[PDB]
Amino acid sequence: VQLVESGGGSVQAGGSLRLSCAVSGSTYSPCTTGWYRQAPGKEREWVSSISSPGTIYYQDSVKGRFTISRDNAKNTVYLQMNSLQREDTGMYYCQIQCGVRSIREYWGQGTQVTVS
Repeated sequence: VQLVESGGGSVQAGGSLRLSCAVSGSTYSPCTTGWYRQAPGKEREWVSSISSPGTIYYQDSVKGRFTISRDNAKNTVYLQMNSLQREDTGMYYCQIQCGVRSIREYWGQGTQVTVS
C-alpha cells in the first residue's frame, strides 16, 4: 500500500485548493483515512478523518471551511480547502490506519500549502 498526495501549492488568502490522496496497492481491511498538517518548526496536527460512509470528523478550526470526501472507484480521498488563511499554511499529509486485529498505518509524502 502507498499513499500519494497531489494538489498543493500557493494560494491567495480567502482562496481554495483541493488536495488528493490516492491509495495504491490493496487491502481487504477496513481503514480510517486522515489528513494532518505541519507548519515549519511546529507540531503535526490532525485536520480531518473519514472512515465508513458519512463518518467524517474535523478539527474545529477548519469546520465549515474544509470538506473531506472520497471517490471509491478511484481509491482516492480529497480535502477541499476553502476560505484559506495564513493559519492554514503548512505541509499537509494524508494517512490511513487499517485492520481489525492488528493495525497497519501508512503516511503520504506531504504536499505544501502556502497561503499569501
